[PDB]
Amino acid sequence: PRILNSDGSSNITRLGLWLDDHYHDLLTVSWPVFITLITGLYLVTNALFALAYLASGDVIENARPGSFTDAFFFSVQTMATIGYGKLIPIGPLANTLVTLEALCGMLGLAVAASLIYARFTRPTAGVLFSSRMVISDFEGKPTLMMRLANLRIEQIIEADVHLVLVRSEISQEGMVFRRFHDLTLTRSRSPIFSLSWTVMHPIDHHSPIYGETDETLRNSHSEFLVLFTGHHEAFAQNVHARHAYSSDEIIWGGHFVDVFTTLPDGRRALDLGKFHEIAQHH
Amino acid sequence: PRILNSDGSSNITRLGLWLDDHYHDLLTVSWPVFITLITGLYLVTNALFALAYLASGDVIENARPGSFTDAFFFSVQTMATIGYGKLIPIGPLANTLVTLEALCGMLGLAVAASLIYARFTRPTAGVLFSSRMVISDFEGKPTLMMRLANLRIEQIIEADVHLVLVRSEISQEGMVFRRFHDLTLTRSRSPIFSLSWTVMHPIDHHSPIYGETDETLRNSHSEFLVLFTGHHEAFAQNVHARHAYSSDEIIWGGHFVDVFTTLPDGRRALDLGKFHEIAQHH
Amino acid sequence: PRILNSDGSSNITRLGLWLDDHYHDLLTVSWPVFITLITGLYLVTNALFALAYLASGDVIENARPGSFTDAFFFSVQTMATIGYGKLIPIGPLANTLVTLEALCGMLGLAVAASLIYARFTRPTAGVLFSSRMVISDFEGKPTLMMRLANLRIEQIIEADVHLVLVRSEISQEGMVFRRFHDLTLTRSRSPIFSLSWTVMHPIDHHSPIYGETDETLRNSHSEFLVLFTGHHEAFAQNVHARHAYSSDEIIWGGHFVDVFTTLPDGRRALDLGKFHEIAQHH
Amino acid sequence: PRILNSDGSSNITRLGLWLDDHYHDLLTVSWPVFITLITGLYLVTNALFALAYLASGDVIENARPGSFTDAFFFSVQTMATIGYGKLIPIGPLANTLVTLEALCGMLGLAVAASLIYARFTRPTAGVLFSSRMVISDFEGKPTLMMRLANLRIEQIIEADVHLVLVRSEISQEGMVFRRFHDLTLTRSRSPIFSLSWTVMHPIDHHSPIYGETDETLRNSHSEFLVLFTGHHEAFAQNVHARHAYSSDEIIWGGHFVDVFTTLPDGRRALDLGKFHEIAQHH
Ligand SMILES: [K+]
Ligand SMILES: [K+]
Ligand SMILES: [K+]
Ligand SMILES: [K+]
Ligand SMILES: [K+]
Ligand SMILES: [K+]
Ligand SMILES: [K+]
Ligand SMILES: [K+]
Ligand SMILES: [K+]
Ligand SMILES: [K+]
Ligand SMILES: [K+]
Ligand SMILES: [K+]
Repeated sequence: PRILNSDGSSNITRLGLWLDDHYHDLLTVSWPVFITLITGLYLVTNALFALAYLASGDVIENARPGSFTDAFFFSVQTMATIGYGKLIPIGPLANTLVTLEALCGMLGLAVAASLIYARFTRPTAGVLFSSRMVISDFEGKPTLMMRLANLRIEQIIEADVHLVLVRSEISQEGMVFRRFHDLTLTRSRSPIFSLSWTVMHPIDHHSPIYGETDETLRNSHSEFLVLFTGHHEAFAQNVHARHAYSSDEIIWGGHFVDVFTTLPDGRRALDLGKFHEIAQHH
Repeated sequence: PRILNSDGSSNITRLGLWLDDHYHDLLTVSWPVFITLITGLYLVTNALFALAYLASGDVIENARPGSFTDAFFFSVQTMATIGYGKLIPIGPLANTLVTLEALCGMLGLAVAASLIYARFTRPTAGVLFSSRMVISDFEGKPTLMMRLANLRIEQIIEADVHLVLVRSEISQEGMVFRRFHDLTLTRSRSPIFSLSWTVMHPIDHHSPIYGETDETLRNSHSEFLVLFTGHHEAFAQNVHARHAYSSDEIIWGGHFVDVFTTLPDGRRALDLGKFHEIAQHH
Repeated sequence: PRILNSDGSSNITRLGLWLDDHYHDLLTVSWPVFITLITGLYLVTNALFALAYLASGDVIENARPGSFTDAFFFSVQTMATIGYGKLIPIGPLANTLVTLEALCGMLGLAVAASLIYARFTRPTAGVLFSSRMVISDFEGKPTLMMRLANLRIEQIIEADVHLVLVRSEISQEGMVFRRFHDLTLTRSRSPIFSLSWTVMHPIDHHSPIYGETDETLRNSHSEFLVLFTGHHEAFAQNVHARHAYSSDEIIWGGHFVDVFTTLPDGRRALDLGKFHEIAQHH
Repeated sequence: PRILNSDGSSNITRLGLWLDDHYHDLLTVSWPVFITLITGLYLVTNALFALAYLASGDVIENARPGSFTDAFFFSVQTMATIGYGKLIPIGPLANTLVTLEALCGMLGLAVAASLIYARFTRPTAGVLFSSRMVISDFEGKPTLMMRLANLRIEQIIEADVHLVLVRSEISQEGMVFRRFHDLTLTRSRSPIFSLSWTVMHPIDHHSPIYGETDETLRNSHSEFLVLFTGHHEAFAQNVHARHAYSSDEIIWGGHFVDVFTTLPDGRRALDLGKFHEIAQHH
C-alpha cells in the first residue's frame, strides 16, 4: 500500500474524528449542496417574513386574509425587490417589516456573492506531471529526474518546485519513523515557466539516496512528493500542483525523450505527446 | 504572570491609549455591532431623502402631504429599488432625487458588500497545538519538541513554523531586556502539511538553551512562541496560527506518543486522541 | 534639500512627463472625483438610452411624446430596476432595449462594485516610526537604531524590516552615483510584531558607516530608508509602511527610553508617550 | 530566429494541442467575447423561463396567451427584478417559478460580478525596460547592465529583479540542451523602487559569460530574460513585468546616460527621455 497517492494526497484513514466549521464547509461542499443550502435559507427566510406579516394582521393589499401563500410571495417580491405592485404593505408595521426585509435581502446578496467569489476564484495550475521518474547520468552524476509541462499558453511567474523523499528511518535511539528529505535540485526556482521544466536531483555523496538501489528504496518504502507553485498570468493569482511517485515508478537508466522539435519550416516546436516517453537501454 | 498567553497573544496593558481608524474598526467590531451600524446608516440615509422630498413639496403620489412616514417609506422603496408603484415621484425634482437615490443605493450596496467580503473571507488555519513541549534525546542530542495537527482533510501548502525563545537577558553594558531567539529547527518548511508535524530544535552547543535547566528557564522567565503559516487548499488562501508555552509546560524527558497506528485491516491510521499524550520515565 | 522625505517618498521632480492608464487612474483619484466620474457615466448612459427609446417613437406608457425628460427617467427606473409601473415599454423594440438596459445596469453595478472593493480594501499598517535614530553601544559595538510601534491591538505576522543607507559614492572609474546599502540587522524578521520593535544595525568593520562621523555622513548626504512589511491580523492582509531619516536626525550617543513599565499592581504595561524620548549624556 | 520575444514570451509553436478549462477561458477571452457570452446566457435563461411559464398555461397577467414574446419579457422583468407591474404571475406555479427566477437572477449577478472582478483586478506594473543592455567596466569589472523605470508616481515595494541567461549547452555525455543561468546581481532586491534601477551583473570568473565575446554569444544563441516583481502601492497588489534581450542588443563598451539631472532651481529631476540613450566610444 502506498502512503501517498499519485495526486500527492495522503492515504491514511483519519479515525481521529454541523456549524463547528461553517465557513470552511460552505466553501468545500459540492456546488449542488451549496446551491441547495442557499435555496433553503432563501425560502426559510421568506417564510419567516410571511409569518411576521400575518402576525401583524391583514396588512398586504390584494392578499387573501390569513393566507401564508400570499404573504410568502409578497415577501419574495419584497426581499428580491421585484415589487410588482399588486401585493403592497398596509400601515406602518408592514412598511417597517418591508424596510427590514429589503435590508435583509441586500445583506443576503452580499453574503451569497462573497461565498460565490471565494468558491469560484480558486484556479488550477494547469501543470502536467510526468508519469515516471528516471535515474540516469547527467553531467557525470547519476541524477533523479521528473518533469513538468504547462498545459496553457499563459506563463507562470516565480515558479518553485520541491522534491521531497519520504522513507521509513531508524534513529540511533532505535525509533523508527517516516522522515522527509528535501532533495537538493539543480534548479528549484524558474523565474518564468512557460513550456517544460526537467527537474533534477544530482545523487552526489550528500544525497539521501546516494548508494540506494531499486531494491533498497522498496525496503524503505521510499516515496517522492513533488510540489509546484507559481504566479499564473492568466489569473494574476498564485497556483499550485502536487504529485507523488513510488519507487516502482523510477525508471533506472531512463532518459526523457525531448519534447522540443524543429519543423520543416525550421520553427521551434513543442510536442507534448512525448512528455511521458522514456528511453531505456535493452 | 506570563508575558505571553497560550494563544500567542501579548499580556501587556496598553496604557498608551471615532473615525480615526474607521476602516479597521468596521472590520474588527462584532457582527451585531457591524449589522447595527449598517442598519443605522441605512435608516439615517432614507430619513435624509425623506426630508429632501418633503422640502420640495407634495411630490409623492398617494402620499399624505407633509407626512415624513410616507416620504420615508417611499425613499425605502426607491433606494432598495422595490418600486411597488403606489408611491411615485411627481415632477422633475422628485424624479431627480430618485435618480440620485438609486445611485446612492447602488453605491451603498457595493460598499456593504466590500466590507462583508473582507470580514467573511478571513479563514482559520484549523491547526491544533500540543498542550506541552518535551525535551528528550533525538539522534543523540537533547531536543526541544512540540507538534501540530491538521484538523481538516484539506492540505496546507508551503507550511512554515517558527519557534522563538523569549527571555530576559542582560547586555554587557548592564542593560536588562527581553530578547527573542529564533530557534534553529530540523525542518522549518514542510512543502505539504497534511496530518501531523513534530517540530524539533536540537539543543546543540549553539542553542540559546544549551546548558539550561528547568530552573534556569524559570529564572529567565523563558517562554516559547510558535508561529505557523501556510497556504490552505480549502480556501486557496494563506492562513496562520500561533501559540505560546511557558517553562512550566516543558516535560523534561518526555516523548510524544505516536498518533499513527495500523488497523487490523492493515490500513495506516491517524489517532489524534493521543496528540497531547506524552510518555515519561518514572 | 533631502532626497527622501520623512514619509519615505522621493523628492525628485518627474519632468519626464486620458485613458492611457484608466484602471490605475480610477483607483488613485480622490473619492469625490471617483464618485463624480461614476455619476457622470451613470447619467450619460441613461441619456443615451433615453435617446434610444425616443428614436423608436412614443413607446413609453404615460410619457409625454418626444419628451427627453420622461424618457430619461424611464431609463433610470429601468436600469436601476425600480420599475414603479407608470412609465412602461410599448412594443418589442422598447421591451428589447429594456432587456438590454437591465443587463447594462447589472454589468455597471458589477464594475462599480469591483472598483469600490479595490479602492476600499487597501489597509494601513498602523505602525509608528521613531522620530529619530540613535547610535550607541550595544553588546560592545556602536549600533545604529530606530524603533517601530504597533498602534493597534491586533498583531502583525511575519513582520520584516529593511534598513537601507543611501549616499553619494564614487566608483574607481570616477563615476559619482547614489548607492543603496542594505544594512545588516540583528533581527530583520519578527515572526509576531505586537507592541514595539527596536531595530538594530551593529556598526562592525563590515558596516558601510564603519568609521563615519556625523560630519562625514552629511558630506555624503547620507540618508536612511526604512521599510516595514507584515501580515496584519485585523485585515488578514499584507500591509507595509515606510519612513526616512536624514543624518541630522541621528542622535549620537542616544538611548531610547524604555516604553515598557510595571504598574503598582505589578502588571506589565506599554507607555508609548516615551516612544520618541531619547536619553543623552550632557 | 529568437527563442524569446522582446516581451519575454516564448516563440515556440505549441503543436502539442469547449468546457475543459471554462474558468480560465472566461477570464482570458477578450471583453467583447466575454460580454457576448454573458449576454447569450442572459437571453438563453430568460427564454427557458418563458417556456416554463407557458408550459404552466396562461399564468401571466395582461399577456397574450401562448405568446413567447410576452412571457420572455415577463421573465426579464422578473429576473432583473424590474417588476413594472403590468405583467404579473397568476397562481402558485407561476409565483413559484418567479420565486425561483429571482434566486437565479441573484446567483447570476454574483457569478457575473465574481468574473468581472477577477478580469478587472489584474493590474500592470507600469515598468519600462531599457531597449538595450551594455557591458562596461564598473568598480573595475566588466559588468552586464540593463535598467528599469517606474512610469507612475506610486512606489513599488519589495521589488525583485531576476536576470537569466538562456543558451545552448552541451553536457559531458554529449547532450545538447538549452540551459538557464541565474546571473548574480549586485542588487536583486530593492526594498522601494520609485524611479530608476540600474541592474548589474559583474562578469567575474564565476559568471557564465566570463570570457565570452559578442561572437561567442551568437554561436550559443545566447538570450537574456528579465523578470521584475513587486508590490505596487497604487493597487496594494503584486505586479510583474518581463522582457528579453538578444546578443545583438548588447552594446559592448556602452554606458547608460544619467537620467537624473539638476534644474537651474537646483531641484533634483528625473529625465526619462534619456532612458534608452547609451554612450559609446568611437
Ligand atoms: K429591483
Ligand atoms: K437585491
Ligand atoms: K440595489
Ligand atoms: K422593482
Ligand atoms: K411596480
Ligand atoms: K441592479
Ligand atoms: K458584489
Ligand atoms: K467582490
Ligand atoms: K476579492
Ligand atoms: K482578493
Ligand atoms: K402598478
Ligand atoms: K438582481
